Amino acid sequence: RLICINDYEQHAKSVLPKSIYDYYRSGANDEETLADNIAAFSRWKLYPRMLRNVAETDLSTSVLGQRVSMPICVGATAMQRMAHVDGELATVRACQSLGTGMMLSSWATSSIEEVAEAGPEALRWLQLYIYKDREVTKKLVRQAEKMGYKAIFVTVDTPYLGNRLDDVRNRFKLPPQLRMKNFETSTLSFSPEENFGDDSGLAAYVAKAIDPSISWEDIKWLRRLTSLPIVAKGILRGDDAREAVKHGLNGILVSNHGARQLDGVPATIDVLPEIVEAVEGKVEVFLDGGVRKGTDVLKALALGAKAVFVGRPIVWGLAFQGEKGVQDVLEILKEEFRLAMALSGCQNVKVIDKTLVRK
Ligand SMILES: Cc1cc2nc3c(=O)[nH]c(=O)nc-3n(C[C@H](O)[C@H](O)[C@H](O)COP(=O)(O)O)c2cc1C
Ligand SMILES: NC(=O)c1c[nH]c(C2CC2)n1
Ligand SMILES: NC(=O)c1c[nH]c(C2CC2)n1
Repeated sequence: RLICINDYEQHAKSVLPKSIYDYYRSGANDEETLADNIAAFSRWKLYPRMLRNVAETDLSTSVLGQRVSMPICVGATAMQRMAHVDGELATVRACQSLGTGMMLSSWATSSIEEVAEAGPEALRWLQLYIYKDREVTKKLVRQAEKMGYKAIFVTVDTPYLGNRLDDVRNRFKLPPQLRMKNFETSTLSFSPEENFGDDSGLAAYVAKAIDPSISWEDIKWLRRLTSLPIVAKGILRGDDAREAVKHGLNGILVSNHGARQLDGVPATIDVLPEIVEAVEGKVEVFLDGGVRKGTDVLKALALGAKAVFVGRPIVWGLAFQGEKGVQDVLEILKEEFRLAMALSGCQNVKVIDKTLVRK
Protein backbone atom coordinates (compact mmCIF):
# COMPACT_ATOMS: atom_id res chain seq x y z
CA ARG A 1 0.00 0.00 0.00
CA LEU A 2 1.66 3.36 1.22
CA ILE A 3 5.29 3.84 0.21
CA CYS A 4 5.85 7.60 0.10
CA ILE A 5 4.43 10.66 1.91
CA ASN A 6 2.08 11.55 -0.99
CA ASP A 7 0.41 8.13 -0.60
CA TYR A 8 -0.36 8.96 3.03
CA GLU A 9 -2.06 12.21 2.07
CA GLN A 10 -4.14 10.46 -0.58
CA HIS A 11 -5.22 7.87 1.98
CA ALA A 12 -6.05 10.57 4.52
CA LYS A 13 -8.29 12.36 2.01
CA SER A 14 -10.19 9.08 1.49
CA VAL A 15 -10.86 8.43 5.22
CA LEU A 16 -11.17 11.84 6.89
CA PRO A 17 -14.30 13.95 7.04
CA LYS A 18 -14.04 16.80 4.51
CA SER A 19 -13.89 19.62 7.05
CA ILE A 20 -11.04 17.91 8.90
CA TYR A 21 -9.05 17.07 5.76
CA ASP A 22 -9.56 20.63 4.48
CA TYR A 23 -8.46 22.16 7.80
CA TYR A 24 -5.23 20.17 7.70
CA ARG A 25 -4.55 20.56 3.92
CA SER A 26 -5.38 24.23 3.47
CA GLY A 27 -3.17 27.18 2.93
CA ALA A 28 -4.16 30.86 3.05
CA ASN A 29 -6.24 32.57 0.35
CA ASP A 30 -5.38 31.37 -3.16
CA GLU A 31 -2.69 29.01 -1.77
CA GLU A 32 0.17 30.39 -3.89
CA THR A 33 2.77 29.87 -1.16
CA LEU A 34 1.32 26.39 -0.43
CA ALA A 35 2.20 25.28 -3.93
CA ASP A 36 5.55 27.05 -3.89
CA ASN A 37 6.77 25.44 -0.66
CA ILE A 38 6.83 22.20 -2.69
CA ALA A 39 7.79 23.61 -6.13
CA ALA A 40 10.70 25.51 -4.73
CA PHE A 41 12.40 22.35 -3.57
CA SER A 42 12.23 21.03 -7.13
CA ARG A 43 14.10 24.11 -8.47
CA TRP A 44 17.09 23.41 -6.25
CA LYS A 45 19.13 20.81 -8.12
CA LEU A 46 21.52 18.28 -6.60
CA TYR A 47 25.17 17.85 -7.61
CA PRO A 48 26.13 14.44 -6.14
CA ARG A 49 29.65 13.26 -5.42
CA MET A 50 30.50 9.70 -6.43
CA LEU A 51 32.88 7.17 -4.93
CA ARG A 52 32.93 8.51 -1.35
CA ASN A 53 32.28 5.27 0.60
CA VAL A 54 28.69 5.36 1.86
CA ALA A 55 28.48 1.90 3.41
CA GLU A 56 28.00 3.42 6.90
CA THR A 57 25.64 6.34 6.69
CA ASP A 58 25.13 8.16 10.00
CA LEU A 59 21.99 10.34 10.04
CA SER A 60 22.35 11.50 13.64
CA THR A 61 22.67 15.12 14.63
CA SER A 62 21.79 17.51 17.49
CA VAL A 63 18.99 20.13 17.95
CA LEU A 64 19.84 22.78 20.53
CA GLY A 65 22.36 20.37 22.12
CA GLN A 66 20.06 17.35 22.33
CA ARG A 67 20.98 14.35 20.19
CA VAL A 68 18.46 13.11 17.62
CA SER A 69 18.58 10.09 15.29
CA MET A 70 18.00 12.18 12.15
CA PRO A 71 17.64 15.88 11.21
CA ILE A 72 13.89 15.36 10.75
CA CYS A 73 11.59 16.37 13.63
CA VAL A 74 7.85 16.66 14.22
CA GLY A 75 6.49 20.19 13.91
CA ALA A 76 3.52 21.62 15.89
CA THR A 77 0.17 20.79 14.31
CA ALA A 78 -2.90 21.65 16.29
CA MET A 79 -5.72 19.36 17.27
CA GLN A 80 -4.27 15.98 16.33
CA ARG A 81 -7.12 13.99 17.88
CA MET A 82 -9.23 15.01 14.87
CA ALA A 83 -7.06 12.70 12.77
CA HIS A 84 -6.93 9.77 15.19
CA VAL A 85 -8.37 9.07 18.59
CA ASP A 86 -4.90 8.97 20.30
CA GLY A 87 -3.72 12.21 18.61
CA GLU A 88 -0.65 13.75 20.19
CA LEU A 89 -0.12 10.68 22.46
CA ALA A 90 0.35 8.56 19.37
CA THR A 91 2.68 11.16 17.90
CA VAL A 92 4.94 11.39 20.93
CA ARG A 93 5.18 7.60 21.22
CA ALA A 94 6.31 7.41 17.58
CA CYS A 95 8.95 10.14 18.14
CA GLN A 96 10.25 8.19 21.17
CA SER A 97 10.57 5.04 19.00
CA LEU A 98 12.36 6.92 16.21
CA GLY A 99 14.68 8.89 18.47
CA THR A 100 13.54 12.24 17.21
CA GLY A 101 11.82 15.24 18.76
CA MET A 102 8.24 16.40 18.92
CA MET A 103 7.22 20.05 18.97
CA LEU A 104 3.87 20.15 20.85
CA SER A 105 1.24 22.71 19.79
CA SER A 106 -0.21 25.13 22.33
CA TRP A 107 -3.52 24.13 20.60
CA ALA A 108 -3.10 20.43 21.21
CA THR A 109 -6.02 18.10 21.93
CA SER A 110 -3.85 16.56 24.67
CA SER A 111 -2.23 18.33 27.63
CA ILE A 112 1.45 19.17 28.19
CA GLU A 113 1.41 16.67 31.09
CA GLU A 114 -0.49 13.90 29.17
CA VAL A 115 2.06 14.09 26.34
CA ALA A 116 5.03 13.99 28.75
CA GLU A 117 3.48 10.91 30.45
CA ALA A 118 2.97 9.12 27.09
CA GLY A 119 6.52 9.96 25.92
CA PRO A 120 8.66 10.37 29.02
CA GLU A 121 11.89 9.49 27.18
CA ALA A 122 11.00 11.38 24.01
CA LEU A 123 12.71 14.69 23.18
CA ARG A 124 9.88 17.22 23.48
CA TRP A 125 9.56 20.98 22.94
CA LEU A 126 6.60 23.38 23.42
CA GLN A 127 5.30 25.63 20.68
CA LEU A 128 3.99 28.75 22.43
CA TYR A 129 1.48 31.36 21.42
CA ILE A 130 1.50 34.62 23.37
CA TYR A 131 -2.07 34.84 24.75
CA LYS A 132 -3.59 38.20 25.70
CA ASP A 133 -3.73 36.59 29.16
CA ARG A 134 -0.02 36.48 30.16
CA GLU A 135 -0.85 34.35 33.18
CA VAL A 136 -2.13 31.56 30.79
CA THR A 137 1.03 32.04 28.78
CA LYS A 138 3.31 31.82 31.82
CA LYS A 139 1.48 28.65 33.03
CA LEU A 140 2.19 26.96 29.69
CA VAL A 141 5.92 27.80 29.91
CA ARG A 142 6.02 26.66 33.56
CA GLN A 143 4.30 23.36 32.78
CA ALA A 144 6.74 22.76 29.89
CA GLU A 145 9.65 23.31 32.30
CA LYS A 146 8.18 21.06 35.03
CA MET A 147 7.35 18.32 32.52
CA GLY A 148 10.78 17.94 30.95
CA TYR A 149 10.34 19.89 27.69
CA LYS A 150 13.68 21.16 26.33
CA ALA A 151 12.85 24.34 24.42
CA ILE A 152 10.14 26.89 23.61
CA PHE A 153 9.30 27.61 19.95
CA VAL A 154 7.54 30.97 20.09
CA THR A 155 5.31 31.52 17.04
CA VAL A 156 5.76 35.10 15.82
CA ASP A 157 3.75 35.09 12.51
CA THR A 158 0.19 34.82 13.89
CA PRO A 159 -1.01 38.12 15.44
CA TYR A 160 -4.26 37.11 13.72
CA LEU A 161 -5.13 33.88 11.91
CA GLY A 162 -4.64 33.62 8.18
CA ASN A 163 -7.73 33.36 5.98
CA ARG A 164 -8.07 29.67 4.97
CA LEU A 165 -10.98 29.71 2.56
CA ASP A 166 -12.19 26.16 3.05
CA ASP A 167 -12.33 26.64 6.86
CA VAL A 168 -14.55 29.67 6.29
CA ARG A 169 -16.75 27.66 3.86
CA ASN A 170 -16.91 24.69 6.23
CA ARG A 171 -17.30 26.87 9.37
CA PHE A 172 -14.46 24.90 10.89
CA LYS A 173 -14.80 23.87 14.57
CA LEU A 174 -13.64 20.97 16.75
CA PRO A 175 -15.69 17.73 16.77
CA PRO A 176 -18.00 17.55 19.84
CA GLN A 177 -15.91 15.18 22.02
CA LEU A 178 -12.64 17.22 21.72
CA ARG A 179 -11.05 20.28 23.28
CA MET A 180 -7.80 22.22 23.36
CA LYS A 181 -6.66 20.50 26.52
CA ASN A 182 -4.16 23.02 27.89
CA PHE A 183 -6.89 25.40 29.01
CA GLU A 184 -9.85 25.18 31.36
CA THR A 185 -12.40 27.80 30.21
CA SER A 186 -14.95 27.01 27.44
CA THR A 187 -13.54 29.77 25.15
CA LEU A 188 -9.80 29.12 25.68
CA SER A 189 -10.45 25.38 25.19
CA PHE A 190 -12.06 26.11 21.77
CA SER A 191 -15.21 24.35 22.94
CA PRO A 192 -17.56 23.74 20.09
CA GLU A 193 -20.90 24.61 21.63
CA GLU A 194 -19.30 28.11 22.27
CA ASN A 195 -19.94 31.23 20.10
CA PHE A 196 -17.07 31.50 17.52
CA GLY A 197 -19.01 33.50 14.91
CA ASP A 198 -20.27 32.50 11.48
CA ASP A 199 -16.94 32.09 9.56
CA SER A 200 -13.89 29.99 10.61
CA GLY A 201 -14.26 29.10 14.30
CA LEU A 202 -10.52 29.04 14.67
CA ALA A 203 -10.04 32.57 13.21
CA ALA A 204 -12.55 33.84 15.80
CA TYR A 205 -10.78 31.86 18.58
CA VAL A 206 -7.49 33.53 17.70
CA ALA A 207 -9.10 36.97 17.59
CA LYS A 208 -10.51 36.39 21.12
CA ALA A 209 -7.45 34.70 22.70
CA ILE A 210 -4.17 35.55 20.95
CA ASP A 211 -2.54 38.98 21.39
CA PRO A 212 -2.17 40.98 18.13
CA SER A 213 -0.08 43.58 19.89
CA ILE A 214 2.91 41.50 20.47
CA SER A 215 6.22 43.02 19.76
CA TRP A 216 9.88 42.62 20.45
CA GLU A 217 9.10 43.82 23.98
CA ASP A 218 7.11 40.60 24.54
CA ILE A 219 10.11 38.57 23.31
CA LYS A 220 12.16 40.42 25.96
CA TRP A 221 9.50 39.37 28.58
CA LEU A 222 9.59 35.75 27.41
CA ARG A 223 13.42 35.69 27.41
CA ARG A 224 13.37 36.90 31.07
CA LEU A 225 10.57 34.41 31.98
CA THR A 226 12.44 31.18 31.12
CA SER A 227 16.01 30.03 30.89
CA LEU A 228 14.92 27.28 28.40
CA PRO A 229 16.23 27.67 24.87
CA ILE A 230 13.81 29.81 22.83
CA VAL A 231 13.43 29.55 19.03
CA ALA A 232 11.63 32.22 16.99
CA LYS A 233 9.24 30.37 14.68
CA GLY A 234 7.94 32.14 11.56
CA ILE A 235 10.80 34.44 10.65
CA LEU A 236 11.14 35.21 6.92
CA ARG A 237 13.50 38.26 6.83
CA GLY A 238 17.19 38.52 7.63
CA ASP A 239 16.64 41.74 9.61
CA ASP A 240 14.12 40.04 11.89
CA ALA A 241 16.49 37.07 12.32
CA ARG A 242 19.26 39.46 13.43
CA GLU A 243 16.81 41.08 15.86
CA ALA A 244 15.99 37.63 17.33
CA VAL A 245 19.69 37.00 17.94
CA LYS A 246 20.06 40.47 19.52
CA HIS A 247 17.24 39.52 21.97
CA GLY A 248 19.16 36.46 23.18
CA LEU A 249 17.08 33.85 21.41
CA ASN A 250 18.72 30.49 20.66
CA GLY A 251 17.49 29.61 17.17
CA ILE A 252 15.38 30.57 14.18
CA LEU A 253 12.75 28.34 12.59
CA VAL A 254 12.39 29.65 9.04
CA SER A 255 8.70 29.07 8.47
CA ASN A 256 5.73 30.51 6.63
CA HIS A 257 3.45 28.52 8.93
CA GLY A 258 2.87 25.82 6.29
CA ALA A 259 1.65 28.58 3.97
CA ARG A 260 -1.35 29.19 6.25
CA GLN A 261 -0.75 32.81 7.29
CA LEU A 262 0.28 35.49 4.71
CA ASP A 263 -0.14 34.14 1.17
CA GLY A 264 2.44 35.24 -1.37
CA VAL A 265 5.48 34.99 0.87
CA PRO A 266 8.40 33.01 -0.58
CA ALA A 267 8.95 29.34 -0.07
CA THR A 268 10.96 28.60 3.05
CA ILE A 269 13.75 26.80 1.11
CA ASP A 270 14.21 29.99 -0.90
CA VAL A 271 14.51 32.34 2.12
CA LEU A 272 16.69 29.88 4.14
CA PRO A 273 20.00 31.06 2.68
CA GLU A 274 19.37 34.75 3.58
CA ILE A 275 18.54 33.80 7.14
CA VAL A 276 21.56 31.45 7.53
CA GLU A 277 23.77 34.30 6.25
CA ALA A 278 22.14 36.89 8.54
CA VAL A 279 22.68 34.96 11.80
CA GLU A 280 26.42 34.48 11.15
CA GLY A 281 26.51 31.12 12.92
CA LYS A 282 25.33 32.55 16.24
CA VAL A 283 22.29 30.28 16.51
CA GLU A 284 20.93 27.18 14.78
CA VAL A 285 18.59 27.73 11.88
CA PHE A 286 15.76 25.25 11.13
CA LEU A 287 13.23 24.93 8.29
CA ASP A 288 9.67 23.79 7.84
CA GLY A 289 7.20 24.06 4.94
CA GLY A 290 6.93 21.59 2.10
CA VAL A 291 9.19 18.81 3.39
CA ARG A 292 7.90 15.58 1.84
CA LYS A 293 10.96 13.66 0.64
CA GLY A 294 14.47 12.72 1.74
CA THR A 295 15.94 14.99 -0.98
CA ASP A 296 14.04 17.97 0.58
CA VAL A 297 15.86 17.31 3.87
CA LEU A 298 19.18 17.05 2.04
CA LYS A 299 18.68 20.35 0.25
CA ALA A 300 17.76 22.17 3.46
CA LEU A 301 20.86 20.88 5.24
CA ALA A 302 23.08 21.77 2.21
CA LEU A 303 21.78 25.34 2.50
CA GLY A 304 22.64 25.50 6.20
CA ALA A 305 19.65 24.32 8.20
CA LYS A 306 20.48 22.14 11.22
CA ALA A 307 17.22 20.17 10.93
CA VAL A 308 13.80 20.32 9.39
CA PHE A 309 10.32 19.96 10.86
CA VAL A 310 7.39 18.17 9.22
CA GLY A 311 3.81 19.23 9.73
CA ARG A 312 1.12 17.72 7.54
CA PRO A 313 2.85 14.36 6.88
CA ILE A 314 2.54 13.54 10.60
CA VAL A 315 -1.20 14.22 10.54
CA TRP A 316 -1.60 11.95 7.52
CA GLY A 317 0.31 9.24 9.41
CA LEU A 318 -2.15 9.56 12.29
CA ALA A 319 -5.13 9.38 9.92
CA PHE A 320 -3.82 6.09 8.50
CA GLN A 321 -2.90 4.24 11.72
CA GLY A 322 -2.20 6.44 14.73
CA GLU A 323 1.17 5.77 16.38
CA LYS A 324 2.13 3.14 13.79
CA GLY A 325 1.17 5.45 10.93
CA VAL A 326 3.31 8.30 12.36
CA GLN A 327 6.18 5.86 12.86
CA ASP A 328 5.88 4.68 9.26
CA VAL A 329 5.86 8.27 7.89
CA LEU A 330 8.98 9.06 9.92
CA GLU A 331 10.66 5.82 8.84
CA ILE A 332 9.91 6.60 5.19
CA LEU A 333 11.46 10.08 5.51
CA LYS A 334 14.43 8.57 7.37
CA GLU A 335 15.03 5.95 4.65
CA GLU A 336 14.59 8.43 1.80
CA PHE A 337 17.05 10.76 3.54
CA ARG A 338 19.57 7.90 4.05
CA LEU A 339 19.35 7.01 0.38
CA ALA A 340 19.68 10.63 -0.73
CA MET A 341 22.74 11.02 1.47
CA ALA A 342 24.31 7.85 0.11
CA LEU A 343 23.64 8.66 -3.53
CA SER A 344 25.05 12.18 -2.99
CA GLY A 345 28.26 10.86 -1.38
CA CYS A 346 27.56 11.96 2.18
CA GLN A 347 28.63 9.64 5.04
CA ASN A 348 27.18 11.87 7.78
CA VAL A 349 25.37 15.18 8.19
CA LYS A 350 28.59 17.13 8.86
CA VAL A 351 29.73 16.64 5.24
CA ILE A 352 26.51 17.89 3.60
CA ASP A 353 27.90 21.01 2.00
CA LYS A 354 26.73 23.97 -0.09
CA THR A 355 28.25 22.61 -3.34
CA LEU A 356 25.65 19.86 -3.34
CA VAL A 357 22.94 22.30 -4.50
CA ARG A 358 22.42 24.98 -7.10
CA LYS A 359 19.34 27.07 -8.12
C1 LIG B 1 -2.94 21.40 10.37
C2 LIG B 1 -1.87 22.31 10.86
C3 LIG B 1 -1.95 22.79 12.16
C4 LIG B 1 -0.94 23.64 12.62
N1 LIG B 1 -0.93 24.11 13.88
C5 LIG B 1 0.06 24.92 14.32
C6 LIG B 1 0.12 25.36 15.70
O1 LIG B 1 -0.75 24.97 16.48
N2 LIG B 1 1.12 26.15 16.09
C7 LIG B 1 2.06 26.60 15.23
O2 LIG B 1 2.94 27.36 15.61
N3 LIG B 1 2.10 26.20 13.94
C8 LIG B 1 1.16 25.35 13.49
N4 LIG B 1 1.17 24.92 12.17
C9 LIG B 1 2.34 25.29 11.33
C10 LIG B 1 3.32 24.06 11.44
O3 LIG B 1 4.05 24.13 12.72
C11 LIG B 1 4.42 24.06 10.39
O4 LIG B 1 4.97 25.38 10.29
C12 LIG B 1 3.95 23.62 9.02
O5 LIG B 1 3.00 22.56 9.15
C13 LIG B 1 5.09 23.15 8.17
O6 LIG B 1 4.69 22.88 6.82
P1 LIG B 1 4.27 21.41 6.29
O7 LIG B 1 2.89 21.10 6.77
O8 LIG B 1 4.35 21.64 4.79
O9 LIG B 1 5.22 20.34 6.78
C14 LIG B 1 0.16 24.05 11.70
C15 LIG B 1 0.20 23.54 10.41
C16 LIG B 1 -0.80 22.74 9.94
C17 LIG B 1 -0.77 22.18 8.53
N1 LIG C 1 3.09 1.64 4.67
C1 LIG C 1 2.13 0.63 4.66
O1 LIG C 1 1.60 0.23 3.61
C2 LIG C 1 1.75 0.05 5.94
C3 LIG C 1 0.81 -0.97 6.11
N2 LIG C 1 0.77 -1.21 7.49
C4 LIG C 1 1.69 -0.33 8.09
C5 LIG C 1 1.90 -0.27 9.55
C6 LIG C 1 2.73 0.88 10.09
C7 LIG C 1 3.28 -0.51 10.16
N3 LIG C 1 2.30 0.44 7.16
N1 LIG D 1 18.90 31.77 28.39
C1 LIG D 1 19.52 32.40 27.32
O1 LIG D 1 20.01 31.72 26.38
C2 LIG D 1 19.58 33.90 27.34
C3 LIG D 1 20.17 34.71 26.36
N2 LIG D 1 20.04 36.04 26.83
C4 LIG D 1 19.37 36.01 28.07
C5 LIG D 1 19.11 37.28 28.81
C6 LIG D 1 19.05 37.30 30.34
C7 LIG D 1 17.79 37.53 29.56
N3 LIG D 1 19.07 34.72 28.40
